[PDB]
Amino acid sequence: MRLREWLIAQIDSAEYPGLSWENAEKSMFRIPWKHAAKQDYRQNQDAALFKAWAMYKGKFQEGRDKADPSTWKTRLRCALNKSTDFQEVSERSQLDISEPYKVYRILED
DNA sequence: TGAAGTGAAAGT
DNA sequence: ACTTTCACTTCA
Repeated sequence: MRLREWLIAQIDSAEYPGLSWENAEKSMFRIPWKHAAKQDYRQNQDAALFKAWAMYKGKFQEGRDKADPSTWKTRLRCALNKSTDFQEVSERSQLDISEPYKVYRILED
């Protein structure tokens, strides 16, 4: 699975709290984006999606690899921003709240 | 304060 | 088809 299909599956699964569809037609989604220095940040919940992508691509096995959620986060961020399959919609990305999240559009084709 | 984050560019 | 690295900035 490429990143677009993989993330579609992760959003649909509802297994990551706050990683969910922004609108009814499922063209837009929210991705939780909590700053890791915050009190209430928990890696097991807040870094789990980034972790999953790293493991899905073989870029982290618990054992060979230092577990660095900051490098998991940047990897997904750079992947999202570089691919023509996605577009960040900063207008509805709400980063000032308690469960802050970014919004992305998924481009079809 | 030092950790965590970033876009841009260089990278495989 | 994404990934890694840089200087520099932003965060709590």
